[PDB]
Amino acid sequence: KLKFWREVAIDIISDFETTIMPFFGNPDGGKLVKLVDKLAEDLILSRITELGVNVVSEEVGVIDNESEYTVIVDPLDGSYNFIAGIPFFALSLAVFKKDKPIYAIIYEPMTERFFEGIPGEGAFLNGKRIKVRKSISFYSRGKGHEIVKHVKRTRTLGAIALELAYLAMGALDGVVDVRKYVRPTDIAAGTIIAKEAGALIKDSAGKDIDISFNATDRLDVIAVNSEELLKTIL
Repeated sequence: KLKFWREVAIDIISDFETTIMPFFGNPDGGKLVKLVDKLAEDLILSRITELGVNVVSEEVGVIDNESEYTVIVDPLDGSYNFIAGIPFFALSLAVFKKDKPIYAIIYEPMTERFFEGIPGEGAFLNGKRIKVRKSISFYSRGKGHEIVKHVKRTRTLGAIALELAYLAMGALDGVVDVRKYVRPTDIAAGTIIAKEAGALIKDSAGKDIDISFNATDRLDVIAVNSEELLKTIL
């Protein structure tokens, strides 16, 4: 049931609103152990592990329960932003039945936005169908900038899970990250939601991105609006 996973997500969101939101903009959440990430991780795991599913997460690697279901957890996407008081951050969950994704969510606390990625139903924001529109996020340690000089404007918001959700919403045309920094724990839910809304998510090369069940893989995203745009970038 989706009904089951939706309910678990709402419970986590609710918990995050009361327990982690107090720490928005607080410098003490940046104490090394990063503290507010650990607090967020603990909150989610204390609910999720009870269900006896496998979990993958940057702080705990893979927890194997020989379970049919796998939950990829990003407890706080946009960690630096959250601590600094910059309003770009999200919680995310991607739920797999074996190797097929069945449910993904991104919740954006500052806007109260509930993004849903439901295979064989498409992408939703607060219940209402969303789809990419007919301007890009750009991350690069050096590469591109044949890109900069070739698009109307760029954004670099510091929460890549969230930027992908903006694409699925039609706030952006594309998300382009050509460092090899991003983990599947970052991009999983955002890929599912964007793909389900019409995004084309490929890699540095040009072949489709595949979501590994680890917290170690280091990736490139080229998630985009259209064939024309994709070609342009490649």
